[PDB]
Amino acid sequence: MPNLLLNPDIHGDRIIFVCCDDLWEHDLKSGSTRKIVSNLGVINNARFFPDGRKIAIRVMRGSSLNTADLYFYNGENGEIKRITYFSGKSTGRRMFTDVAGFDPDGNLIISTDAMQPFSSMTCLYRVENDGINFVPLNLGPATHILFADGRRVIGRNTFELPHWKGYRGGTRGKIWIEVNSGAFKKIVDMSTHVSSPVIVGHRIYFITDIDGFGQIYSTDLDGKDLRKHTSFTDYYPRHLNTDGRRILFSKGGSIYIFNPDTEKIEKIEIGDLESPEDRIISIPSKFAEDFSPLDGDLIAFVSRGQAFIQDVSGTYVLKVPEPLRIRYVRRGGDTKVAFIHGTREGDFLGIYDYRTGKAEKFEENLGNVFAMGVDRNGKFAVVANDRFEIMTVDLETGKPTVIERSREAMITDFTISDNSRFIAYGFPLKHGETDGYVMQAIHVYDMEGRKIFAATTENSHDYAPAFDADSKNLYYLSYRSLDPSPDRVVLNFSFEVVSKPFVIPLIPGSPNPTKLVPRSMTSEAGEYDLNDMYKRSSPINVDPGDYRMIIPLESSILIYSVPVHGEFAAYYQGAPEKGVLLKYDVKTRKVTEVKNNLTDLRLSADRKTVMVRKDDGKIYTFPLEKPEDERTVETDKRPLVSSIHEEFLQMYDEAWKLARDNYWNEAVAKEISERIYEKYRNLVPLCKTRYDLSNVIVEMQGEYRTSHSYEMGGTFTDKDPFRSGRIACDFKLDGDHYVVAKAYAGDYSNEGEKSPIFEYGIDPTGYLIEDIDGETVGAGSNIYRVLSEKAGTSARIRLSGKGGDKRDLMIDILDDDRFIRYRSWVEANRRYVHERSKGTIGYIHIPDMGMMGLNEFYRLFINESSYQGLIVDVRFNGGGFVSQLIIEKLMNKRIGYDNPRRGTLSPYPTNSVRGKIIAITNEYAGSDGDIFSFSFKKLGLGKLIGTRTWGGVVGITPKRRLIDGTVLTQPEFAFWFRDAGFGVENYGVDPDVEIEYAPHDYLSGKDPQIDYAIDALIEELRN
Amino acid sequence: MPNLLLNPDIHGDRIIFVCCDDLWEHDLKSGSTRKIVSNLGVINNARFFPDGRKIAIRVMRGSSLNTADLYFYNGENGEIKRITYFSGKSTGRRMFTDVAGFDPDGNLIISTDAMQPFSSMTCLYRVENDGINFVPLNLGPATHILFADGRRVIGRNTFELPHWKGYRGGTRGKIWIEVNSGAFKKIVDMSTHVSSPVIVGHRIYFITDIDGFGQIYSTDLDGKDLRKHTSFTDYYPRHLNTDGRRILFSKGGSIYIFNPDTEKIEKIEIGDLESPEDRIISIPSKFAEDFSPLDGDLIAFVSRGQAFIQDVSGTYVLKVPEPLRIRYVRRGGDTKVAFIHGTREGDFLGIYDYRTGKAEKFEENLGNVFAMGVDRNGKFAVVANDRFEIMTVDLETGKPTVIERSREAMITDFTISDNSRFIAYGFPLKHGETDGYVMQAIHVYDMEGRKIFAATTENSHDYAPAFDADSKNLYYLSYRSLDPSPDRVVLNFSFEVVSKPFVIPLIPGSPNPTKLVPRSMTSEAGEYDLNDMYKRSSPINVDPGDYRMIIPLESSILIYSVPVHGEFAAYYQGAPEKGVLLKYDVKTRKVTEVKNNLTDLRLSADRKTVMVRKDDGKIYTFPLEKPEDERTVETDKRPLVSSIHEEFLQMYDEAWKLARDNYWNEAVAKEISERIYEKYRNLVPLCKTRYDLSNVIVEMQGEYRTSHSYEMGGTFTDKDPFRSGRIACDFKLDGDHYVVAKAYAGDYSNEGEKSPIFEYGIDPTGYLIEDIDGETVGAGSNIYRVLSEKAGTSARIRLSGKGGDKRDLMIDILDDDRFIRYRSWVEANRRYVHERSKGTIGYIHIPDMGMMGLNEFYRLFINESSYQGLIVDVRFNGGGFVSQLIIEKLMNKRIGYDNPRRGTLSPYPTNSVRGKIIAITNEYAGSDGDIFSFSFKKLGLGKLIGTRTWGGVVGITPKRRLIDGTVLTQPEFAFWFRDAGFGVENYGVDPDVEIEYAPHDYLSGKDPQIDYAIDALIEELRN
Repeated sequence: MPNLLLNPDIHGDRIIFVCCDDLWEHDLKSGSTRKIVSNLGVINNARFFPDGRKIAIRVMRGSSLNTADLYFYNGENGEIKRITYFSGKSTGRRMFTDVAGFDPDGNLIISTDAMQPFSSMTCLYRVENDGINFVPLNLGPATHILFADGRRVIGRNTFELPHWKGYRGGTRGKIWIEVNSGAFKKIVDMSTHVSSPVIVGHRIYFITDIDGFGQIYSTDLDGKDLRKHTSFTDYYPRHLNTDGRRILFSKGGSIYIFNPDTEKIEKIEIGDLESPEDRIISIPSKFAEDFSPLDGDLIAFVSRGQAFIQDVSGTYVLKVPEPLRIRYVRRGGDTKVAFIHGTREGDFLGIYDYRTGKAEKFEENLGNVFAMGVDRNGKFAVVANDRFEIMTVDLETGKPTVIERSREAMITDFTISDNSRFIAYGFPLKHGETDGYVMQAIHVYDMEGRKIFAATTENSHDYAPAFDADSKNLYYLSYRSLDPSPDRVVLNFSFEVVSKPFVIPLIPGSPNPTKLVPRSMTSEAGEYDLNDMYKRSSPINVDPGDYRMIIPLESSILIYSVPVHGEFAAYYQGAPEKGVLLKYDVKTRKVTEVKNNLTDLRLSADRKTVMVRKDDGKIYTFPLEKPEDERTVETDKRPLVSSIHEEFLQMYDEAWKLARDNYWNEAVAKEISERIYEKYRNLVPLCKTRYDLSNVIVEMQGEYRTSHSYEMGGTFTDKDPFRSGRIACDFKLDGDHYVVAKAYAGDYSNEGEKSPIFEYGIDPTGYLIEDIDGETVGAGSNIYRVLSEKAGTSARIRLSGKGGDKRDLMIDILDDDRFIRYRSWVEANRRYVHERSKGTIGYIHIPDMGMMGLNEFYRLFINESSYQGLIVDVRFNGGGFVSQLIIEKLMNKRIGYDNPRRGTLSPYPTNSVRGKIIAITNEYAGSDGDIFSFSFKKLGLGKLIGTRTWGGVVGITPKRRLIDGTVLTQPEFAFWFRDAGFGVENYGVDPDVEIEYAPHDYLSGKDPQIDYAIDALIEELRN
Repeated sequence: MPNLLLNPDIHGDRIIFVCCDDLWEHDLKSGSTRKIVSNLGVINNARFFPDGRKIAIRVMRGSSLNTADLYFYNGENGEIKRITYFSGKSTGRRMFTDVAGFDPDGNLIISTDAMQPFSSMTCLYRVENDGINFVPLNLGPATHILFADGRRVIGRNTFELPHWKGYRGGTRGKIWIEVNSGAFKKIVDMSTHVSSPVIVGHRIYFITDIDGFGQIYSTDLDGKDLRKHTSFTDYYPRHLNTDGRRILFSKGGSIYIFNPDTEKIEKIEIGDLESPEDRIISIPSKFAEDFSPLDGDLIAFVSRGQAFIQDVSGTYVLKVPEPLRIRYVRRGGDTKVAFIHGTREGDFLGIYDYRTGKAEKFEENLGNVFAMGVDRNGKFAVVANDRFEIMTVDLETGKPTVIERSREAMITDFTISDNSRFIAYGFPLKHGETDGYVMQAIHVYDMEGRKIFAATTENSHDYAPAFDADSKNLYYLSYRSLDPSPDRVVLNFSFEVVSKPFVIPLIPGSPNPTKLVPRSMTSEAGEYDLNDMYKRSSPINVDPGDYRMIIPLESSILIYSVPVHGEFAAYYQGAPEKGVLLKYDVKTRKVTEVKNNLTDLRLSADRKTVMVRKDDGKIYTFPLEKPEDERTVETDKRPLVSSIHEEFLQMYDEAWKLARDNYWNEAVAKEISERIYEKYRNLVPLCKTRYDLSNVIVEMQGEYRTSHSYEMGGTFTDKDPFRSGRIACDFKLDGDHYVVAKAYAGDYSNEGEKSPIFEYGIDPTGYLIEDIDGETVGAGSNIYRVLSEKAGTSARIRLSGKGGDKRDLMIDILDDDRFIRYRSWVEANRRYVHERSKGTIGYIHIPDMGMMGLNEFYRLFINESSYQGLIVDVRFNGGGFVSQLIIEKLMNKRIGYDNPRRGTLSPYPTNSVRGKIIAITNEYAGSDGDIFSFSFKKLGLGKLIGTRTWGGVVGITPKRRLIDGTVLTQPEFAFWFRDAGFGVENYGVDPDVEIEYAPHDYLSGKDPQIDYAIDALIEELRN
């Protein structure tokens, strides 16, 4: 049982590498191997100091390794010590805040975006007094820094990119070198991405796949005389490191050595190192999914691929006797439950009787199932898959029978009447093949006659069908009640509350039950007739809102309502959507709130029990008769039991299957998938930690050589995330005291855009921080750490300014202050543009193409659009999908004005730019950022300035998580530009005028891109 | 910075030892050292298997290392694996469930009490299939097992005893050896304790301090030819281990080697090994103590020797600027607080102004302070110390001034009137010096006149004084309302509800305010006169109960009441006492409940705010006006910050100081303390973990060579305790199925005395366990582990018996089943005695002298006391303090009878034994068990059978915990027997008839002690 070895470093005969998230050292001389540091969290990088004594270590924390910081290790005494309390943000693809290199004097230089407004701005800092002080190198963003003959060698974006092999976009690793104690020149800028640079002798060695596969290459300190030193074909090599004589690297889970003076390469022998307990325990609620109420007040729920039948208290628990991957569980009868079992071949319907213990499992493959339901009479089930098919599966035999297939999207919204006769479901459709909107009409399938009827017209979005217990009327919801709501900031309107319920009587001549038409006055007593039933449709007198479900009951109707809310929290913090359960009394037509803070709701078969999930993440259950008597469903009384290796294989196969099933190009997916399966599967058995599996899975994802192949979430550690204490200030260790070097502030009147000290009426800039909470900080006391320990609370800070100016305030200590730095940056550039253009040019920045981008764009757009010129800076734009909505605004051509008796002119359109527009972009703007960039040029809105963009334009829409919560993405939607095809993918967008931002530009404190932008517009504004 | 090394083992040139709770291996040949296993919890023992490849490891879990289990380590692949799921109970002094040795075939033999009714019954088991099965050796309790020339060598109680040096009691380690494939003979039984036995060649080497200090000795396999091989004088040697050629051991934190063939000893060189981060973070609530309400709705609380002023939400927090050991914090004024700072020299009064930040700290030593209060006017404080003095400390200067000194106990119950003029306090007293009861009278000190008056008489217990806001009446409580409550089981009565409140008007001629005497009819308007004020005392018309506090308010009186409850939970589970806050309306005289589930209550200076702690451990605060508006006091918003080394030094000094201050003999304490301080202090800086400090502290505690020097609680790890799944059954691996070998049951009708399977109406004995919760158990499936993971819930168990007898039940899986085993044992012995004496002899067992012993004694006493003879088995009796109450019952001599018209004779006394009594005791009965034993003989109640007892009769009453929760105990009360002095200490009690229970007795399944007891009584019963 060998281990997966990676990320090595070397010094003489000693070699340190990572194994099982812990750091190991190996001695070539004796062949001995030992763990020198562990239990710190997941370690992904370790670097020997010059002397080969101390070791800088990067370690990640937070279940999803969402945070990271650096530690020092002194091999002499075996002392460990945290150096940075920045709590840097990191992701698998971008594992920022790391060791950058070492300076001549032996000092550690780190790369971090912790004090920057943008994550890609990983600026270089010289570490001092072990984290007491940080000195900026001002060389701009960089991943590696080397030193050759007194010359600084800069490596930009030179980290590894296993998730995207053959990458050739604008963010591809490049190398620069100093030529004149401040003058820099780019010396390595190949077609492909260059990573892990090192220097042996007077040559720079790096990795690249310019030839189709990862190999080691080198050039002189001028980028001339290229040479290929390896011919690997099994696994890409990674993480080059050296001591000055030999080069170390990992490959296929092993450590290799390359001697430049011999061009000889050899695998170091390590063998078995650690095999932890395979059987692990987990908290079921942590991975719980799908919670459903059963007869007898029992509960069923899925967690980590396992299923369980239990009482609400969680004292009596039964595990479903079925191997890994149960996706869904559903009431199938008195003591029976149907379930969906997933394997590598696909999804299958299964049944389990928890009273007798029997559990058959059909062999008919249903495809990739995303919805499942069983009729109240336990005769058949209804299933939806990714083939866009809706079908019934005979629970007796297993024979699936397709009812209908949509060609637009999945048919997951359906319901079965209580008499098991009809099936109502939302059927996605389009009027045209290239139509921008997908409509949805409700369809009804009659088991007798086996014919499909149209419950509703196809002009909008109809959903949430529900039959009344008697099976006489079909209720459902629609977004057909168009009525606009005004925007409070921008001249705009949208449909916020246009949801309303409707009903359809299954017997013609029968009226809408909620209309309360006297029975004596209605001559019903007809028979079922679903023909032209959409004509008999009728609404129910309920105020329009945003409804997600309607449950018709005897003398009332329950409705799930979602109040209008912003999308920022849900978009960047996974914040769940808060709903409330309403009750509509049919007789009094009065509405009332039955339960709030809801995030999900399920209803019993007999409509008597209600199961819900609230905003606190907990699951509750209450009788529909007495909602005041709810109980909390306990699931953690019993540990979840599993096998690391069984899960790892399962997860790898699923990741591999998703990558294949969702790749935008099917043909390509066929070859790529089959050609990489076994290769990466062979490494799975060597994995013992989640991080190990990640290394393997991401590498197999890179085989698609396409953008947007990510791995998010998941449980890699149980260590609490690193914390950082922030007050939006920059400290400088001057003498033996810290001085506020800078106090950040954007718009003083906005929320959260300045240092909390401003609230006391003083600008902290220039003051000395005497102490925090009675503890002296300074020369001998790391202010970053002290703040770290007060994050999230208020601490008494003692400040000293000009003269006897002494202050004693209770300061809020933030957990983060990125946004404050960001807005400060924006206002700075905005002030700068106004001053340099003498008040003739506006400025707007767009951070991403998501919700934040929409905020920032309008936040400044409403005040900067009426200058003679306008600069639209989209540098560092993280993408998303709203580029089209913004482009639309910038496309508005001003063609008129409004002349008032009093006041000033009003432009028409209101949302139009007044004059010339100029766009600024860089290699850090990508995806929707790529699309916006290409678009701006394509529509001729103005000139595009900067550097070629990222080049990743194949979008994603994940719809599955691994059994551990992990969310993998697959490039499923290839963007095609008219007159460019898919070309932007793996290339990016070239600016009309290329303006590099070299390292010497940063040293001079000048932004060449913005200056050119200003100068250019000024030149254009002379008419 | 060297580390503390301990508990080593050797095999060739490799040597494994423990450092920082982790396991290390060291190679003598290369001098290399490495950590081979970590993050498992605290490891205290590791043993090499025969081949020198696998390693058996004992690891502890639970914050207080309250649990333990064994693991295997395969150095070949580096595989780790849990072997036992017994979750054995352990304590520092008794670290049970360990490796016992290895058999010739290379099989591991363990010692454990996990399946026994008594913790001392650490029986020997041979491990099989890595924990799948355990085979009993039936050699009785044993710590070590060795093999010499096919002969089994047994070591009883041979573990180390660092907390009791020079121990010579009945439980001292002894060695036995086999002489005839079943016949055993005791061969090493010295005056002192023998530990860590090993065999090199044909000699047994062990440790002992027969000469005054720990040294290594050896004898031949007959116990003859004793030899001393070392002459240490610095630190006792410990943990002997060998490979057959050399002997390994630890001393003063270093590893040594002893070569028997040379008699040469040398320290192995290891040097620095690991120095973790000194600065640690802690959860404040985990170590919180003392919570007090301040002005402005602020809160003050002490935690881990630190103090803090915060708002109830815990968002605004101030740490008091004072070095380690703040014991108490109290409101001193608007924005001032008084505190008690403790150092090695003693306790000091200090003041801190949290508004200005100033914080003076007086230098006058107050002694060991146990109570502190400040007057409402911030002029002076009141303090109580262990010198039994009550005093006032001028908060302006610091000059303490003793008011009065008690010669019985501390004066910690006091109060100060609102006008700061009087001080009322409980004054402990005795009528005679040798009086068995300490009385308590309330005393009042008048600052003007400086005279002390008697508020109450000295005939009982008066407490909880409280002045009314106007300072006109003194309220207090008393246990003077004698009224008996009947016992439901035994003919007995006790005072349960005899607490009643009383008041005393400070102005003679003024009536009891709660009597509602019309003002017009009372001619008050007098002046203060405290003379003979105890004569004017008056009660308030409130039903008697168990009151702990009285708070007089304007038109009502608050009273804290504690419902009558059992003591078992509080005695063995630390369960807190539940109280309720009552309100007594002075006008209507009606009482009502204001708040329940309380465990503690504090009241504001202005009597407007109430702060409480509830049974959930959380702290709450509510206005006295609207108790429905309580808020939870949050304290964990901010991490607690400290330094390992500063705390370790602090804790060691405190432990050392307590050991000196509380030792029963002052003279002795003077010499012992000063002679050991530096010696053990030098090891503290080598400690990096709590377990490290424990090794050092306990060793310094052993220097007192007295019993009852323990170390309990504390936080050693953050690992969850080991769990064990029990169903009160013994499984046997027969073939590839487990069969219930034994199904335990005591009294089927009592609560918790049988296997939960019995509730289904079947005896599981003989059945086969097919599976548990769908999972097959047997040959390839450790049932202990499966159960382990279901503990605390119900699982479906499939059983198979005679023929097609198949059962499927939901069985409760217990977390423990010791009590069930215990009662089963007792009922077995009880049945046995009845059958062997032909129904002429009764039987009773006493497990301890605490609450459990009281239960068990009466549980059988009421049915076994009227036989011709009676056996009182007190074997394994854990001690406590109720021996005197039990001896009293056994002392009752029957001298009469009651003759009824109908029915049978009633004996007088009812609680008398009818005939001859016989006591049984062993070396596992100690302390109060020693006392009971000595007593039985001394009073001539009957003959005493068995083996000499433990020998620890110097009692404890701890009253301080270390800053981490640790509870240390000091032998403070030397028991003196008339005509024996303190002799029993470190010796025990010799039985009239010695009856060894040798290893071959256990092999024959016979209890020689009980048989002799029966036979003896039978012989005595022939008259």
